[PDB]
Amino acid sequence: GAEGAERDAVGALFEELVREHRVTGAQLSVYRDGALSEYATGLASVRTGEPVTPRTGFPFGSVTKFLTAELVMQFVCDGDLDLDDPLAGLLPPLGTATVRQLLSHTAGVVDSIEYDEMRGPSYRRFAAACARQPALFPPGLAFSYSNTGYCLLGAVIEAASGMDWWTAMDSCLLRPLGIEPAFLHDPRPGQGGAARPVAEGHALRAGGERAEHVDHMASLSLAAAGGLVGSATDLVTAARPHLADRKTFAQHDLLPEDAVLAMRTCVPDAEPFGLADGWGLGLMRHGTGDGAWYGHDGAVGGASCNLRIHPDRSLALALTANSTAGPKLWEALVARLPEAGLDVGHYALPVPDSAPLAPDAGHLGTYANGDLELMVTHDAAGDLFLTRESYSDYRLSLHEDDLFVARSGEPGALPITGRFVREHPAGPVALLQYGGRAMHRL
Repeated sequence: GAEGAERDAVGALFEELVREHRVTGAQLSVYRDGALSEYATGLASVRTGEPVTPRTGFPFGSVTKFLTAELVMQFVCDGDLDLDDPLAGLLPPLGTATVRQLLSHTAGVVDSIEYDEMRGPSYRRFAAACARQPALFPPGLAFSYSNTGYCLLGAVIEAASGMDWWTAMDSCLLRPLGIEPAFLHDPRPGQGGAARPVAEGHALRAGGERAEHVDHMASLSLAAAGGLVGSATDLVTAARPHLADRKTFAQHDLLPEDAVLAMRTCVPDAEPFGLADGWGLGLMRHGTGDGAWYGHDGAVGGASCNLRIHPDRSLALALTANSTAGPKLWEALVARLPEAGLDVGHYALPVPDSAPLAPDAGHLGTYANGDLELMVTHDAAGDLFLTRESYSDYRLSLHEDDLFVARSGEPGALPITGRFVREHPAGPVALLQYGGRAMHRL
């Protein structure tokens, strides 16, 4: 009756919005009321004419972290891996951080580290290279999103099992779920056979009439953080053990209820400022109570991927898209899906109520996350600026609750809403965070 009307409205909504934003191809899968809806449209490649099917694999991007987290949590439940063990005992400063902190981006690892020197399936040499990198702050003091943190989780999985991250991801999680494994880069010889049909990425070029193929360079070492390739339906399947009705899922034993709850349980006193309201083990949270949704986002080149889970309503939905318009399709989907009862949570940055504070000349300094750096400066008039290697200076407004807004001097650049973080109420500024990354005051 009325459920059938809703699935029709969703597919009809998905079709309208894919065309309206001219997405090359997309998949939307919704699990709701115990059953699955699978929508798929458009082109896997514009060059090829090949259509998108539910089999077509899309790059998950950073959505890969939810499966890596799921993989890590499996080893914990078999007792093969300790969520609070220090990394030093697992693989010869960063040695005092924990798997639990890595999962939650609270380990103080920088976001990106050059290891284009990796060639095989082992993450062992990569583990060492992280060690020769200054931490952001001591493990546990603040949220900072880190692809490298999850690449270290690949080394952990490899030392905990005796298999490389690819082999373990395949044999321990993808295979029992029914997911055909595919990767941005697979360094193993492996076996042969027909490869899984994959979607290419696309972006509108100047004067172009439709989005065209775009090449993405993705380093091999990012694999455990972003290298998985699969379908909307695959992501919904991996979400199945997280839902209230998980006893109806035949493979619920694959991820026990206690692990599901842990992945969902957010770290206290470490808000992912500028990305979500909370972060758990491989899931972020948008919203707070009955309105709290969990998931993950990702984008590689001209492709995007979004996953969203509401455990209590036993609802999961995933979107894959293979053009740069994917993100606006996700946004329009979030705003319009309410007209079929699917009110996915939103996250908006705070907008400050108050007037700008007096420019504090103790905020001056250089802040850094790995290679990326920002400078808080002032001019001769004593006004605060944010400088950035190849960008116009931003005007820096300081606000209450240690918030700040940086307005760019070039209108095609985005402004930056972030906050400062102190280690102690009486202490000086030690951190700037925005977009869920921290930057260390040097």
